[PDB]
Amino acid sequence: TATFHRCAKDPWRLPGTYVVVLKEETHLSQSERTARRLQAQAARRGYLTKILHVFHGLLPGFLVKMSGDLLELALKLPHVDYIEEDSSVFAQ
Ligand SMILES: [Hg+2]
Ligand SMILES: [Hg+2]
Repeated sequence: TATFHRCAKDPWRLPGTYVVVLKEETHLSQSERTARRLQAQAARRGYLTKILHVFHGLLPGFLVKMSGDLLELALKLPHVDYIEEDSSVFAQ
């Protein structure tokens, strides 16, 4: 059962873009199909989405530009481990 996480430092959050992390052994083909499934389920509900990147090689999953309203839908997708809202990093 998948969980959601966002930056506790509220000025550092970047809402509207989410990293969907799939379970460790998920294959690239499964990541892409999950991403397209999200987009189709979203479109059915009247929501625009953009898949910005599909990850494989370290962590399986994808980066999606979408409204936060779709988060409970996305957490119910096959293979989902967790979802993290994007946030800022800074030169030290
Ligand atoms: Hg953060
Ligand atoms: Hg964060």
